[PDB]
Amino acid sequence: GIAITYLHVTDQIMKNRDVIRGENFLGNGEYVTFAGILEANNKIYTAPIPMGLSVYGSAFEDGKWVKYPELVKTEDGSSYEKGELQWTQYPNEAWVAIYNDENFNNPTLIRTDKISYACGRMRSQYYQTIWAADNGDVYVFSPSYAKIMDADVQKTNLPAGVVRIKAGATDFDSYYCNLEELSGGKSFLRCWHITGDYFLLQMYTGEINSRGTGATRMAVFKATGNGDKGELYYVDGLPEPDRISSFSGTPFCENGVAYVGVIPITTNHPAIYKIDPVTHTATKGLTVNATGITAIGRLAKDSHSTYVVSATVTSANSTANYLLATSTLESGSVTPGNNNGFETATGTAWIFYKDQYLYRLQYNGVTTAYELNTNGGIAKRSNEYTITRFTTYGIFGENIISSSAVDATFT
Repeated sequence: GIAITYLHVTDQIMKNRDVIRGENFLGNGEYVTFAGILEANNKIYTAPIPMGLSVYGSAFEDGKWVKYPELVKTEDGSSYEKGELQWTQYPNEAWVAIYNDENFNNPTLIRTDKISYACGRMRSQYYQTIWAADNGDVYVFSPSYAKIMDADVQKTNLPAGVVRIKAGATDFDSYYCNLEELSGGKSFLRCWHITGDYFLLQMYTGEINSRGTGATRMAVFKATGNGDKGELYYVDGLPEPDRISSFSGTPFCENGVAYVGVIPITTNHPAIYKIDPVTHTATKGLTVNATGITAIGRLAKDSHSTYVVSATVTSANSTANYLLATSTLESGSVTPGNNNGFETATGTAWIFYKDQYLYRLQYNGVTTAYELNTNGGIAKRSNEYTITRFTTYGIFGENIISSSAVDATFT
């Protein structure tokens, strides 16, 4: 099944939705994992990523759903159980579920056969690759991660691509762009929206792989460019790919540009680069004297406002996190210890709710949230929450929403 957890930002109350049946979510017996929770056109868009057949799914009605019997596991051994069929049997399609509100009732399920499933993958993580333009059009990106499946029958033959759901529509239109062709042969680990119809793509430099290696380049994608066919320019001004260790997972977008955390290979300090989608150019800005960058955003209260950069500090015997205030992302440096810091425990994920709150999502382990006081200083909200492991998260209305696939057990 699929579990949904709500974190109300005004009332500071957590709620768990009744579990949604994941079995046979798409009509083929397979169960799904939600990837992305996207607010657009007063609706929730998610990509139900197929996971294969459960022990129940494969046995149901004498193998009704089993297309490839040879893939059903014959014993236990991302482990697996006897009777499971790992990964989808239908890799040459993508589904999108559209919900009217945060209750997750009566989805509108639509399918396209032009792309594989819409999510990025790195080991156990799922990356959101469904995003909305400023006009409400929803673009569904697929990197075709299924290319690297061991069994040929589970590999997709579709190149990395993108389709579109126009604002206020309940099905896909005629739009299609081959992103592997547009990039010159490379796929992307994940993607983000910058502004208008511009999108930011973190590209592989080699082949798609489960460990996310070689995703050390960035490209800007204009969806309606070249007569509604797509247009792409690789970003210039970033460090050379062999010098980049990682990018921060969530860019901060403002004034039509995107700010991205870049962590070099090791003195070399992380820094925030501004990416202008019009010029496809990157300029080095704020230096972060820490191990890594885990969040970038703004917090404001009354007359005060400031950029907040969550910075990780990892030593040989400990790891820590600091919320660092700064007036600019384009110049200077921030250092933990210059009074402007607010120490916090490391978090699984970080997300800003507008400029009001910064939520530190942590499972197992407690989840916390932060804001700005009437003096302009970072402060911790009163209520903490214990949430279950999640594979995706997002915001709809006044609710931060987390989602995960769960197993039904009897004890």
